[PDB]
Order: sequence, then structure tokens, then C-alpha cells
Amino acid sequence: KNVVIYADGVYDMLHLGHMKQLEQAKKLFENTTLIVGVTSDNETKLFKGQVVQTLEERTETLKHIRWVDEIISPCPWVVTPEFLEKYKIDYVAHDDIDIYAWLKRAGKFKATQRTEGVSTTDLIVRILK
Amino acid sequence: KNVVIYADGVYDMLHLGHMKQLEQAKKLFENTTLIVGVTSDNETKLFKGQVVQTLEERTETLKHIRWVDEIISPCPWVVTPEFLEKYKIDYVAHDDIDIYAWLKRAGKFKATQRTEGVSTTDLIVRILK
Ligand SMILES: Nc1ccn([C@@H]2O[C@H](COP(=O)(O)O)[C@@H](O)[C@H]2O)c(=O)n1
Ligand SMILES: Nc1ccn([C@@H]2O[C@H](COP(=O)(O)O)[C@@H](O)[C@H]2O)c(=O)n1
Repeated sequence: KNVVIYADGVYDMLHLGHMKQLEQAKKLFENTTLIVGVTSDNETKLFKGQVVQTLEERTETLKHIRWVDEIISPCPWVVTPEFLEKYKIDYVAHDDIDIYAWLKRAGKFKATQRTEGVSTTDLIVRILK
Repeated sequence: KNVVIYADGVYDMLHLGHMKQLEQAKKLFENTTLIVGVTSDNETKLFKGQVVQTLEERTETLKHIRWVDEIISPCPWVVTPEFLEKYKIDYVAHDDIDIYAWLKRAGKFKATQRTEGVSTTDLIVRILK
């Protein structure tokens, strides 16, 4: 009955968009365990860009989110089949833009939706107006 | 056994300081219900200053916090004895600077600690440096 869901990301300056994504992932099935992977400072710098918050900060905030059952911090930058076996993960949940093609082929990918206009930085834009 | 705790505030741009306060309030006793009061846009404008986020936004974010059992939105600007009776509140939890003197006299005030340097706006200061 219980299904293990994995959602990875940077989760920098956690905002309502992230929280709604985690809620979505958590409620994909009736009984789930949501594991959240948080990306390292270095790989995030190397591949995405600057992070405002450190791994420790990004991880500590996530701990306070209702839908989060377990956190893997740091998590691998790229998901692998071996990683899924190690953590008994049934599905990977993430927005859908292919780096996830192999997960889709395996029937282990659950797409989630982004929430626009709600980021921490969009809120700063308000203040300046 | 179960104890009802009430924590009120603005909770604008929710950050780790708020989340740690709510965790503190929630863990004041072994078995609690944490009710969170969120202040109205008008009274917050009148008495504190501008709020970035609306009541609806401030409330929606709080919903995603693990420690929150119930939300009263909007909540009264000032706590009264009648309000405590209506919601069967045992203790009010808030930082300690006296507007809370009457609660302290009644044995219904539990002080919580602020967390410094961790606000959403302090994180914006980082980016600019
Ligand atoms: N506005 C946003 C921003 C991110 N998200 C989701 O939060 C998760 C982590 O995103 P980041 O790695 O960009 O922090 C991803 O699944 C992403 O789709 C969202 O659903 N809405
Ligand atoms: N840095 C901060 C900011 C607020 N808080 C707490 O969060 C609650 C709500 O604070 P505000 O009304 O300022 O949003 C209060 O109990 C306050 O003490 C905190 O513990 N640390």
C-alpha cells in the first residue's frame, strides 16, 4: 500500500511554489512516504547558478514542511537506477520541462506543476513598487 | 492531556525564524493543538506598517507548516479573555518584547525566542553582496 516518492531540487529560499509541489508529490497516492533530495552547493553552482542559501539552510527549512517525511541532503545531481534501488523509490516527482526519459519509460515518473508568480524574488519585486 | 496553544502574528514572507517559533510553540507540551492567528491587512497596516503579502497569501503559506494544526485568519489584533474562552485556548505563545501582563498574571503566557539574521529580507541583503 505505501508508496515511496522522491522529489529533488535546489529549494533555494523556499516559497509557496515549492510547498505546493511537495504537497502534489505527497498526495500522488493515498499512502506515501515523500523523500526530498536537496542539491549540493557545488553542483548547483556548477550546473544551475548561484544559490543564496547553503545546503544546511535549504535543508533546515524543508524540515518544517508538513508533506516532507525524509530528506536526502546532499542528493545526487542526476538520478540513477542504483539510487532508486538503494532508497526503494517507486516514483520520481518533478516538473516536466529529456533527462527524465528513462524514468518515463520505466513508469517511475510523476509530473508535477510549477506555480508561477509566487517566488521569494517576485515578492521582492512587489516591495519595489 | 491535550493542551491548546495560540500563537499570533503577521507571518509576512514566512522564514525560518517564524518556523522555529511555531515549532517551539507546538512542542511546549507533549500533546498540543497549535492554533495560529494571522493578523488582518488593515490592522497590520494601521499598527505595524506595510505588509508585502496579503492575508490570503500569509495564511496559505502557513498551511504547509508541519507544526500548524489550525489557523484563525484574520485573528483579532489584541487577545481578550473572551477570545480564549471561545477557542478553549490554554496558553498564548509569543516572543517577550506590557500588553501580555494580564496573560502572565493568569499563567497563560509561554514566551518563545526570536531567531535573528534569518529573515527573508536578510537573505535579500546577501544577494546584494
Ligand atoms: N515556482 C515553482 C518553482 C519550483 N517548483 C518545483 O519545486 C521543485 C524544486 O524546484 P527548484 O530545484 O528550482 O528549487 C521542482 O519540482 C519544481 O518544479 C514549482 O513547482 N514551482
Ligand atoms: N526572526 C523572528 C521573527 C519572528 N519570530 C516570531 O514569529 C511570530 C510572529 O512574528 P511576526 O508577527 O513579526 O510575523 C512571533 O512570535 C515572533 O516572535 C521569531 O521567532 N523570529
